[PDB]
This record gives sequence, structure tokens and C-alpha cells, in this order.
Amino acid sequence: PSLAVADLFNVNGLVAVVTGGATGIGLMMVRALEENGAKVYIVGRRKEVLEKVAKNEAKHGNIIPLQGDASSKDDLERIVAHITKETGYINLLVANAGIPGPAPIKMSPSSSLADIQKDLWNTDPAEFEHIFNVHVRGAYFSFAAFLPLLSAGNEKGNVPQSSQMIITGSIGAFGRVPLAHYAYSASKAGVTHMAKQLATAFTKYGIRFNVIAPGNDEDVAGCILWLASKAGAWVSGNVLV
Amino acid sequence: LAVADLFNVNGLVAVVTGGATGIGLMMVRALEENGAKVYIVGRRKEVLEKVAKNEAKHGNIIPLQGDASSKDDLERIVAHITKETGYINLLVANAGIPGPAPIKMSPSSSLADIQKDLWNTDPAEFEHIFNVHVRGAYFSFAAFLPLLSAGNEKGNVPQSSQMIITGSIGAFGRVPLAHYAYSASKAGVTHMAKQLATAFTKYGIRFNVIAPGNDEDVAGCILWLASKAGAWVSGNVLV
Amino acid sequence: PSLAVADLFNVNGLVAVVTGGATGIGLMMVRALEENGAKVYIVGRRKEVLEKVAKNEAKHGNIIPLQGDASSKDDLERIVAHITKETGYINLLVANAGIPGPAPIKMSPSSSLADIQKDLWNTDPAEFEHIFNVHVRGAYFSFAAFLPLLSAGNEKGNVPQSSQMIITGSIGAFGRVPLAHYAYSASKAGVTHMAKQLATAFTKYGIRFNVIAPGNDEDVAGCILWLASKAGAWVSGNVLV
Amino acid sequence: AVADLFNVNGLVAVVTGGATGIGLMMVRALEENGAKVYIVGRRKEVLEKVAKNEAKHGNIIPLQGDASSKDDLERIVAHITKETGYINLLVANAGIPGPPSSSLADIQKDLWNTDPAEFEHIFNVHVRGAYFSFAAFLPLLSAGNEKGNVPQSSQMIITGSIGAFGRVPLAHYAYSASKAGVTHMAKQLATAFTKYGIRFNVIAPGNDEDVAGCILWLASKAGAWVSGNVLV
Amino acid sequence: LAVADLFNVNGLVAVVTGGATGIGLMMVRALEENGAKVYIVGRRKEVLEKVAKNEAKHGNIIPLQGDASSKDDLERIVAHITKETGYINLLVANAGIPGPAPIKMSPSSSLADIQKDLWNTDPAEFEHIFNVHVRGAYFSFAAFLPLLSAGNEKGNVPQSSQMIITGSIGAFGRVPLAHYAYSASKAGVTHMAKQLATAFTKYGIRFNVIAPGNDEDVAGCILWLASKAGAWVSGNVLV
Amino acid sequence: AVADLFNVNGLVAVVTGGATGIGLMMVRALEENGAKVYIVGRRKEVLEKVAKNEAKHGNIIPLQGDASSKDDLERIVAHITKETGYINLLVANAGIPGPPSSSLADIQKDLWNTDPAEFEHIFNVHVRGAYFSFAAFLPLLSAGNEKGNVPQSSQMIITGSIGAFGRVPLAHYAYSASKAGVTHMAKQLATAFTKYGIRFNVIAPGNDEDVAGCILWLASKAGAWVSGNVLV
Repeated sequence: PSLAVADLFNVNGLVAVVTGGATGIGLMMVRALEENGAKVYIVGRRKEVLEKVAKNEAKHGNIIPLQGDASSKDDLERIVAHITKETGYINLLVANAGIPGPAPIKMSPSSSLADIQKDLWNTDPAEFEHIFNVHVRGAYFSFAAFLPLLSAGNEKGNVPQSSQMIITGSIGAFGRVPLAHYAYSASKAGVTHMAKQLATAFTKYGIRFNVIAPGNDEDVAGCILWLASKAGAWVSGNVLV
Repeated sequence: LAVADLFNVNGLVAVVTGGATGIGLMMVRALEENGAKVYIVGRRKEVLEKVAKNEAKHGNIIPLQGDASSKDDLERIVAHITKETGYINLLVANAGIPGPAPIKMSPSSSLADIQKDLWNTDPAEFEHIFNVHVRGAYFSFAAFLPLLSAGNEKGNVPQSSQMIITGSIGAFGRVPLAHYAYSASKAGVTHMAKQLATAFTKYGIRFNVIAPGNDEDVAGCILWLASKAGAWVSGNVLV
Repeated sequence: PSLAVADLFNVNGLVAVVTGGATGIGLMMVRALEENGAKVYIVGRRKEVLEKVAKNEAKHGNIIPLQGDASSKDDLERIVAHITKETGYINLLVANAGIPGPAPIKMSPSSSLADIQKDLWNTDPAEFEHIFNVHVRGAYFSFAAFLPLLSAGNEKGNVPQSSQMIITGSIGAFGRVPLAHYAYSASKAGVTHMAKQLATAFTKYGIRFNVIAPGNDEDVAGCILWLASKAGAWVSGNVLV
Repeated sequence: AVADLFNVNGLVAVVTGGATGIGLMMVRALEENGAKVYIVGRRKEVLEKVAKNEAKHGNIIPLQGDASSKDDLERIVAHITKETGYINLLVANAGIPGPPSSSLADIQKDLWNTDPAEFEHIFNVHVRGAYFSFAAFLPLLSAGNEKGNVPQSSQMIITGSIGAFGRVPLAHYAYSASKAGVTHMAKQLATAFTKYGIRFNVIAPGNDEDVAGCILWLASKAGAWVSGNVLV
Repeated sequence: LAVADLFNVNGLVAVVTGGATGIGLMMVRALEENGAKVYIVGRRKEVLEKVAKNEAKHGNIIPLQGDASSKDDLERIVAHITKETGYINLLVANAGIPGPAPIKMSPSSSLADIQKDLWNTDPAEFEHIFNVHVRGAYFSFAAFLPLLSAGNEKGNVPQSSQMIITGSIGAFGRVPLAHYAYSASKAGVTHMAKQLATAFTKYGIRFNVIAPGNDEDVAGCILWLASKAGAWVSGNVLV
Repeated sequence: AVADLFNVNGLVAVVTGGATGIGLMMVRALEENGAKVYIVGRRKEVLEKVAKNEAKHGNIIPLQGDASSKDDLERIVAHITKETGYINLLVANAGIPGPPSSSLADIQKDLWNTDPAEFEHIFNVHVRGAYFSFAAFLPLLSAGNEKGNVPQSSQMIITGSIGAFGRVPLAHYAYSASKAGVTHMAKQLATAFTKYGIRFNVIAPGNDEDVAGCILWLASKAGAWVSGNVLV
């Protein structure tokens, strides 16, 4: 049944790789992807949370933890070495540029005007532009790692759609400081700059690049399921708010 | 949270203008197959009944003869749906179906024919393609404006009532200057859509645009847009 | 005293001409201008409201009514004929393009969804673009009328500042229909399009052109007093929101 | 090799305003260096006067006709197709119809009688003219590709003038009305018709050599891979 | 509603960084003459006291030595005002007074001198002019952030507390590439201003920009901006 | 008059990359038609090899030097000022340093070792080069106005190349890194230094005649009132 939803937005037997694992949106996407039948490899530097995700939110048992710092270079060689031997191909890459980036936690409070003052006092404004570089840097090297596996997913033909790299990001603790939009757009500008350039140079291969920018769990499920599935095989270069 | 529950259009009372032709057709099919009462409007009942009795997979396609350009015919079709069902949740207006000439007479495949088409089309008809789309999206929403809010009050679906606006370029699609007519139509629906989105989204009605390419793409969009997936989709325009 | 406020934002003995008279903002500006000592001619097609303004809000008695339809062409020749003989020169022109434009009143209500429906039903969408043309058309011909008087205010030297044409507009009853911003930007686009072109061609003479776009009575007083006075003699081409 | 690079020898051009001005300044630079320039203007006395006066090699061919009426347009190419059967360059001056600043009083009445819709009308004519000018010469221009007398592709250089609106203080309004006019239509023709091997270019509105520089750089093989560009 | 009541700065506790020099000077004068307690900050007390004892018309100009680049000196001056007055309503930070070199040594009026200036200025100093302005506006607001809200709580003026940001291009003003340095400074203050305006206007603090030309113009702006006239002026940038 | 309009006779040019490429394609079109072209490159063996091989009239003068080091820059003009004392054209190739696509695996390691800050670095060098290239020749270029050997004003045409980054699949990144680089500095120089009688122009990054068309149209008197423009 061609346009029955169960066949259109089908991700059954899709081999995805999600950086950050739990993350924020990543979990919201990892849930929506495995639940509908997809091999979701989740990467993170804290294995206990990877293990929590793989066996508390997994509805069919396909979330596969893999410890590794995306920032860490050789750890990326390790993880590509692992998946190439276990599965040999991936179809989706959901890189969270800057999961190894901004501090995901702020010990100081943020409510009283004084708490806000010291938070600004210890935030050097160059850290906002650093958020940019972190996201630009990560998407570049994260895409670089899975480049063979990503096209390998084109040659194995387990899905009608093309291989895809969906890019996301987070601002970490900057979501709780009043100067959050500064960090948000600093992060958004990062992934879009790298994505547009990767799309121009590598969409000519079997990899389309897409962006989801940072709320309900159904908004992201809709997107990730429409984007990676057969329903969204002819969508490349877009940025979804 | 599985696809069958998220991208469900079950019990959606939609109204797709244009007469289930082209993008319109690909949308009524994808909506009815997955369970929606789709009223289809057009000025030629002969073609309206064919789709209902040829492409409907569950038999929930209800034809309705009417000129969208005619205001009184628009008043009638709203009058019909208000008593038969009393509420609509989706409106897929194809701005400019009562617009550009759908079928082209003269040959379009020769340097002379290309010249012949260029001489006999006044360039203001490109500006007219724009103007028609502004008129259609505006007046189609006005017709179903109460009916659409009834779709929030009957609460048969969690999503907000929605007006998806699209258009066609008619016979201009096989003239070498199609992009001109295309963007003329694209600009029409978007300009009016942002004016309606700004003015009426505060009334619980989302506005969205699908632009004038497999039936798999249109099904994806129309189903992602109208379902609970994509309940927080307002102001977007889809290429 | 050069930078004492009473001398900086001084409009004392300034000869202004305000189209619409009461208007909405026009009154708010006519009050701020005469109160601080300026000959304010007010123009409108309904003399009773011109007479009400001139002798209820006038604090020094300088609001001078003058009946006339700005849309009406020969009425403009009449009013320039009158002021050239009475005073012979003007320094400020506050034209409200489209005071002879959109309907300033809507008999139908606007609350119930049905009232909104019929209001849209009887509003042809071409009336929004007509709001544009009305404002573009009016500023052109309104400026045209006072062109001699405006430079006459440069030769008489009653103020250190240059002669000025401040342009405004209103959407009339469209302020009460839900599709108001459509009319607002339709009106704003009108005055700015004509203003930019008049500024390019005629700022090379002694007339700078400025725009105030459509709340408290002090916001407008601040603007009109800062703009037309000596404090704002080197401001041309700006658009004040 | 300036003489070989910028060769316009044997170029079949057609300029719709080669007597009005600029057209003239450019028909001269084109014929002098060896291009058969057909000249269009609605007052023929001046077109032939321009010829046998400004032809430095004697290759300037006048023909009476105004660009606004299309009945004149089939007339012109029907003749032009019979002499040569093919054109390579078209320098259309969209808006051939086109349209005492002393004392402010004269200026007041000067604009007092200029309806501002005439500026928007300056726009509309220019959009229509390039469209109908291209529509007229569409076969002949590609025929110039089949005769293969030049290495470059067929070209339509689009321009316009504001005429008497050049004198009113509100000239920039008319200039931009024309500037926006010719470019808007040019972008629609370039996307839709460059895929038929025809480049479109625009020169926007005064020296005898700056314009000559342009017309010769674009019409020569030097300007063979320049399409969609605009030039002041 | 007369000018003397609208454009009043009476009882305004302002703080103007840079040291009452240039636009800063023209602003402290226009503010004190019309009645405002203006604290002036700079790193050279000798020039700070001159303006206080030469250009003050009512004697309400209070000098304060301090490096705006030095954070601890910024902590001191805030500590001083918090006990002496306890509240500020206006902050006129001149971002990059502790920035570009104010005075130029070498001759600037010769093709050789122009070349000499071009060879000895690394082009990253233009990017540095930008970066300094981002740092100054950011950290100056951070210093007085509590103090500024006190100016809303003491209620000595109806307007909201305000941070007006400006800057200087230093010695680059008489180098032929001044516009480069000018816009480098202009971009600095505006980029940071919109980030502060977005983040902190919800705390009752307006942000505005005056860009780096008679003393009559600056008096007009600074007085229109800070007074009750212009109480609803936020997000603007003034050329 | 093609031969007189596009006259480059007796033009004192200086191209900083007239051996690398494009520079060569343009030094040729300039010297051949009579312009004394000084050529810069950091490997002199190839610069003199280009001369006495590509000089069609024998007017190509090499000089060893890399544009990045300014110590080389005073060296070059100190010599160039002594031979002639004045320059009219400067075609600077900002970024003279500049910088096996088979199989995806080679490509993975190819980018794996390219730090993305090197693309931003491609930008920075080009901004610095035009600045320091102009700073070097600033006196000599205006001296070319005082010698009055040409009717046109002195000109600095700015270009750059991405070198080996032209081969990585992410070349457009490097191209735009260079394209944005040269134009950003060019706009700052044009506003600040055109008031000193020096026009600035940019050609952005391959035929022997399309580039020749440009370099000759701009360097001639034809391109005398073209300043601030950019050309593909």
C-alpha cells in the first residue's frame, strides 16, 4: 500500500547512528526511530546513560549503546570500526554537533539578579562565538567518520530513500542563562554553515544533508520520521525549526 | 507513538478545492486512504464524480459542484457542509483553479509555436496569475472561516484547524516561460498566506503552503502536515 | 543657552501645516506643536472638528482651521492661496497621506466570527493595495502644493532648522478588522516609497523629508518635537516607528 | 589580440533606438568595426539621416517603425528576415515612446500635471517591450546560431530610456522605474530562454567610449560567456 | 507637556563611561545642564576633574577613576555608586574607550605617511576594534546590571532604566581607512546591543545605540532618548 | 575603434602570480598588446621560464618574491621603482602560498587531515594580501597618474586562488573563503582610496579569452569609469 502511512513513513530496518544518545531531542528521535523498527546506535561519553536509554525506552530492543567522545578523534575511528564489522553500513546519521561542546549543566543558580550578574561575569562573550566553532567543527568531523558507512547504506539498498545526515545541536547550560538566544543562534549558525557546504560538495554523492534546530515529543517524532523515512526521500538542504 | 497513530487523519473532515486534480488529487487520495471525509469542490461534476468512484479506497469522497470564483456557489457549498457535517478541520484551497487556463490549445513544441504563444499572451497575465491566487486564498478562507473553527469545537481531532494553500499555473506549465508563471503563483499564495497567518492564527487556525514531485512526496507532506504529527506547523511553505 | 531643552527643542514661531487636523496622531502632534508656540494650520473636510480642535486643545490660541479635502485638487490651490496671503511661508508640513483615504469608520461590528466573515466578504483584497496607492498619491500631491511655501520658510529664516515634510498615515476602519497589519504595512509601504523618492529629488533643496509611522500621547510629542525643532535639524530620510 | 579578440566583423545586429541616443553611440561602435546594424525609429527622416552621415563603412540600414505597436514589429522582421534571414545581436530599447525646470513655480505645475501612475507606467512599458521585442526576433536570433557566421551565441542586450522624465527633478523615480522594468523581464527571459542558446544582458542608463567599451566587449567573442549580467 | 517638562532629565543618576570626551562629553554636558547627577568614569583622573570643574554648569559631575577594561576597577566604581547613591537609571557606555589607541603618533598627511600607517597596522586590528566593542558593552552592562534596576525601584524617574551604547574608533579617525574602523566599531555595539536588548529588556532595561555632528545633534538625541520623551525607545540605533 | 579603444600600449602593469595561472593568461593578453608586465612568483626559475617563452614582444620582466612576506614586498617595488618609478596597473593574486580524489576512503583521510579552520584561514590570507599588496604599491600606483602615460586612472585588480583546495570535494568552501576574502578588503580600499584617484576591481575564479576579455576591457581606457565592480 503505497500511500498508507504505515508504508510511507516506514523506517523499518533502518540503520541510524545518533550522537549524544539521550541528549534532549536525540532521545525524542531515538524513541521515534526504533519504536517503528530501526537499528539505532547511540553514542555518548557516559555509558550508564547510554545503557539506560537502550533498555528503558527501547520498545523493540534495537537501541545499541556505543561509548565514545565525538570530540575525541580516535574514538570516532573506533566506533566506525565497530559498526563496519557488526553491520557494515548505516543509512541515517543524526549528528548533534556540540554534544561534546557547551557545558550541559550550570552549578550556579540563575534567578536572583546577582546570580545573573555573576553568570554573565564568568561568561566571556567569546564563548558564544566558540559555540559556533564547536558546532561547525563537529558536523565536519562527525560526517567525515561515517562517510563510507553512509554510502554503504546506499549500496545495500535496505531502504528506497537516500542516505541522510541530519544535524542538530544544543547550547547546554546556556539554555538557562538570560542570554540564551545568543547561544541558540550561535549554535544554529554553526550547523547551517557547515551543512550548506557539506550539502553543496557531497549531495552529489548518495548523502543528502538536513538540519533540525532546537516543546512536545511529537513535534520531533513527526520531523525525524517524515525526514528519514521514504516519505522524505526528496528533501535535501532544508532547515526545520 | 508509532506511525499509524501519529500520522493518522482518521475522522478528519477536509475540503480540497480544485476538484481532486494534480496535487489536489494526490492529496485527497493520501487523506481518504488513511481515513478522512474529504469534500472535493470543482465546477465540473463529471470529473468530480469520477475520482469519487474511481480513486476513493474507502468511499468517503463527497463531490460538490461549485465555482470557487463564484461567491454564491461558495456560500452554497459551505451551507451544504454546515448542515451535513457541521464542521471542517482542514481546508486545502488550490488558489487559482478558477484561475489560469488549465488546457492549452495551440501547439507548444516549435520555435514558431513558442513565438505564437509569446505573441498571444499579454504579459499582464503573469501578474494576473498572482492576483488570482491572492483572491482565491483570501475568499476561500473567508467562506470556511466559521466552518473551520467548528472543527476545533467538535474536537474530533487534537490538531488545530488548518488552511493549506496551494495553486496551479494552468496551461503555462508547458510554455517555456513556466518559471515566471510558477513564481507568479508561488508569490500569490505566500503573500496572502502570511497575511492570513498573521491575522487569524490567533483564532486557532494554522495556515501553511504547498507549492505547485512524486505522489509519494505529496502524500508525505499532506499527511505530515494535517496529522497530529505536525500540529505545531504554522507559517511554513513547502517546496 | 544652547543645550538647555527649552532652547534645543524650540518650535517657537514655527509655521506648520497638518493635514487631517484631529486625525489620531495629528492632534497629538498639533497639541505638542502649538503648546510650545507654533502657528499650526490644520486642514480637514469637516470644519466643525477643525473648529473643535482650534478652541478646546489650543493652549496659546494658534491652531488655525482651514477646510479642504487634500484629495480635492483645487481645494489645495485654495489653501496654498490662503496661507501665502496670510503668512506667506511655512516651515513644517505634516501630511497625513490617506486622511482622504480609507474609511475612518466601520458601521458593521467585528467581534463575532460571523461579523468578521462578512467584513472580509465585503473587503475586496485589492482595497489593501489601494491603501498603498492612496498614501503614495497623497504625499506626492500634498508635497506638491506646499513646495513654494516650504522653501519660503527657508528664505524667511524664522528657524535655524531646514524646512521639513513629515509624512504619516492611517488605515481608518482597517484598524478594527483582524486583517489590520495588512492595511498597516500597505499604508507604511505607501508613504515610504513616495518619501524616499521625494527625499532623493528634493532634499537637494531646502526641504528634508521624514516619516512617522503609526499608545501614549508623549511618544508622538517627543518625536514631532525632536524632529521639527532645532534639536532635529540634521535628520533626513529616517522612518520613526 | 585586440583586433581579433574584439572582432565584430560580419555581425548582424538590430538596434531599436540607434538614432534616439546611446543606441546611436553603440550602433556607431558596432558598424564602424564591421557589423551590419539595422536601425529602428518611428521618424524615418532621422534614421536615414543618421545613416549616410554616421556610417564610417556605409553599413547602417534604417527602417521606420515604433516598437510599441506589434503590427510594426512583424513588419520590421519580415523585411529584415528577407534581406539576411538571420540576426545575431538585438539591442532593444524598451520604451521607444519614452516619456523649463527654471523657478520653483514652473516646477510646481510641472509635477502638478504629472500623475504618479505615469512612473509606474514607465515600468510597465519596459517590461512589455523586452517581452514583445524578444518575441518578435526569437526565430531570427536563433537563426543567427544556425548561420554560424560568429563563434558567439545570439544575444539580446536590453536597455530603455526615460525620455522627458530625465528633466523633471523626480528623474531617479523614472530611472528606477525603467531600470527595474527592463531587468525584471530580462531575468524571466534569461532563465526561460538561455536554455535555447540565447544570452540576455542589460546596460542601464553617457560617454561615447564607456558605452562603446560595453557594447563591443559583450557583442564580441570576448563577451561570449557573459549572460545574466547588468552594466551601468 | 511643554518641552521643559517632557525632555527633563531632572534627578537622573547617569553614568557615562569614556571620561566625558567627544560624544561622551557632549552627552554629560547636555545631561547635567538640564539637571542630572552624572558619574563620569575614565582612567585619567586629571582629565576627569577638568570637565567636572570646567564644563559642569550646576556642579553635579562626579569623576571616578577606573579602567573599564579592568573588571576589578569596574567592581569598585559600582561599589562606590551603590553606597553613595544606591541607584542608577542611565548608563552611557562608550564601548572601546579602553580600546583603540586614542592618539596617533606618526604623521598621517602624506602618501608615505599613509603607506607608513598601512604597513604598521595589522589588519586584524580592524577585527579587534569590533571585538573590543563587543567586550565593553557586554561587561559594562554586567557591572551596572543590579544598579540599573535599582533605578527602577527608587522610582526617581518614570522612564525605564536604560543602557545607551556608543563607541570610538580612536586614532583610526584620521587614517584614510576610517570608515573601515567606523563600521568595525558600529558593528560591535549593535551586535552586542541586540543580544542584550533581546535578553534583558524583559527585565525593564532598554538598550539603545548612538553611533560614533554638532553638539546640538548629540544633545538632542541624548536628551530625547533619556527623558520621559522617548520612554518607549528600545532597540533603536542612531546615526 | 577596437585597436585604439582597447589600447594598452605603454601600460606599466605588475601581476603577482603571472606564472601560477590566470595571471599568466592575463599577463600574456597585456604584454602581447603592448604593456610592460612585471611578473612575481616565489620560484624564479619558472618566472623567467615564462618570460623568453610567452613574451610575444619580449616585454615580460620576472622578479623572485612571495607576496606573503612584506620584506620581499619592499624588495620588489624598490627594484620596480628604480626601473620605471611609476606603475599604472596592479593585478594582485592575494594568497600566493594558496593552499588523489579516487575512492571514498582516500577522500575520508583527505578531509580527516584538513582542519576546517584552514578554510577560514584561506579567507584571512586574502584579506591581508590585498591590504599589504596595495600598501606596498600605493605610491607607485599614483605615480602612474603623475607620469600621465595613459588616460585611465591607476587600478588595482584583485584576485586569489585556492590552490590544492581546488581538488578536495569541499572546494566551493575554499572558493567562497577566497571570494569573500578578496571582495571584503576590496570594498574597504575602494571607499577609502578611490578618493585618491585609484579604482579597485575584482575578478573571481578558465578560458584563455574570457579572462583576456576582462583584463583588456578593464585595463584599457574602455574600462576607465568602472570601479567597485566584480567579475566572474
